[PDB]
Formats: sequence, structure tokens, C-alpha cells
Amino acid sequence: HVVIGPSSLIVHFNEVIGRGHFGCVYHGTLLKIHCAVKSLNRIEVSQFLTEGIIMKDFSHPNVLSLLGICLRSSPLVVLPYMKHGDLRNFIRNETHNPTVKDLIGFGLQVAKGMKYLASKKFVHRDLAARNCMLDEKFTVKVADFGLARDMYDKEYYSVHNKTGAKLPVKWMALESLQTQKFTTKSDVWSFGVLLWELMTRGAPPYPDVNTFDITVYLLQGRRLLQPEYCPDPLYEVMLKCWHPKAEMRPSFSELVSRISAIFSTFIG
Ligand SMILES: C[C@@H](c1ccc2nccn2c1)n1nnc2ncc(-c3cnn(C)c3)nc21
Repeated sequence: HVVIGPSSLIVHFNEVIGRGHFGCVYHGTLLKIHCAVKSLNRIEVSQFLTEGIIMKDFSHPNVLSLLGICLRSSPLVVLPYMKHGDLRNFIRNETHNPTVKDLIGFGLQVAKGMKYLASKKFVHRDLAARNCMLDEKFTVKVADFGLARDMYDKEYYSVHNKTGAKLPVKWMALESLQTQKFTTKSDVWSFGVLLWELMTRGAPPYPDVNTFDITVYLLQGRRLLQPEYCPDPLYEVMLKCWHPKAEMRPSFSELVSRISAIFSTFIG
């Protein structure tokens, strides 16, 4: 059910709608549904289809789904069209003016998406507002995973010298920075940074810090500041997300409960 016949898909290669390190994203027509088509030519087949099957089994309103894969004599990843693009660029856009309730709602949507993924035992490893997207109905979808996974904004990835890996250090949990071990509990840390990103309308975290300098920074007893219009219990939620002990951080289930409680207190 993952494979799409070439006959069924029209790829508008002339107009590029996204740029990733592994390949570009183009406007697409799947037969008459509108879609986004990610190419991989900018870079195992058995693990590729396996990744596709897993991604298709994921069905939740706040998780970017897989429409399918097209095989051309590099394979094309077919994803639903996201009218408002990535969450970070949206909240950064001057033409849009989301309220504080709106921003909390966008965070609650990510938590709902992540609660779903964590229950399937799927660890994202690169959660950040730049890696979530919005469709026409303003539905946030946890994206940039499985076959859609890439480096969409290279500015926020530092290369480890002893490993050679591109790491999103300003979103990484303390243990991931020291041991390169990622779990659901480290995705929870990254969720706290996403919460901060939303409440500041896409400001870059720790502007005063330079790459792997971040580890000593956090070990000095430092955390991101409370943004101006961020409610006190929302900042309390973030602080819990950045707990030094992973096992002391809230689950995404707890996060859905606490954020929806904060969200219900706003009129509009
Ligand atoms: C494959 C790509 C994607 C998916 C759907 C879509 N509709 C319109 C454009 N689209 C791009 N994609 N999938 N997950 C992503 N996460 C993030 C980004 C992205 C692109 N630019 N920036 C800054 C982030 N792109 C992502």
C-alpha cells in the first residue's frame, strides 16, 4: 500500500518549495490531490521500504503522514501538502499575528503528535519548531522524520569533530550532548525548547552561545529565560522538560494534560 505507480504522480520539478541537505522538495499532483515531493539525488533499499511501511502505519492528526513512495529509473517521497510550511517560519512571519492562546495551542498540537509517536516507541531525535509543519486548517504536524527526515536549516546543526555528525545542539538534552544517546525523554527536552520558540515567536535559542559551548553552559545552572508573555505555569512546564535527570522529566502524556489545562484558561 506504500508504492505509487509513476502514472499516478505528476512532479512539478520547475518550482522548488523546499531545500534539504539530501534533496529538494517540489509541488506535486497525485491522482486529483495536491502534494509535496521530496527528492534524494543530493546525497540500503530494504531499509528504505521498511521505513516507508512504518511511516504509513502512523495515523494521527498532528503527525505528517506518508502518501507513498514513487520508483523512478533516486526514489521520490510523496507527502501531504503543507500550505503554511514549517511552524518556525510561520510564527516568524510578520503578515500573521497569532495570539498567546494560538501559540500555546500550536504547542499542545506538537505534544499530542509526540504522545502518539512515543506510544509507538518512536524517538524523533530532532524535534524543533523548524521541523513541524502547518496545513490549510492551521493543524501542526510533527514532521522531518522517517523518509521526510533531513537538515532543512543547516544554521542550527554543528558538526561533531570526533564523530562527523550534524547535531541540533541547542535542542539536545544534556545526556545526548555527552553520550549521543537519544530517547523519548530527550525529545521531551527538545519539546521545552519548541515551547520557548513558540512563546518568543521563533527567536533563536541561546544567541549568546557558540555550538558545543552549550554543554558547559547548561552545566553552569543555566536555562532559557521566561519569554515576556509566557504564562508562569508554561515556563514551569519547560523547566520540567530540561530536568538534568531524564527519568524526572514529564511524559508527553503529562505534557498534553498540563498544556491543555493552561490552554483552557485563555479566552482567545
Ligand atoms: C519534505 C518536507 C515537506 C513536506 C510537506 C510540504 N508541504 C509543503 C512543503 N513541504 C515540505 N518536510 N517534511 N518534513 C519537514 N520538516 C521541515 C521542513 C522544512 C523546510 N524548510 N524548513 C525551514 C523546514 N520540511 C519538511
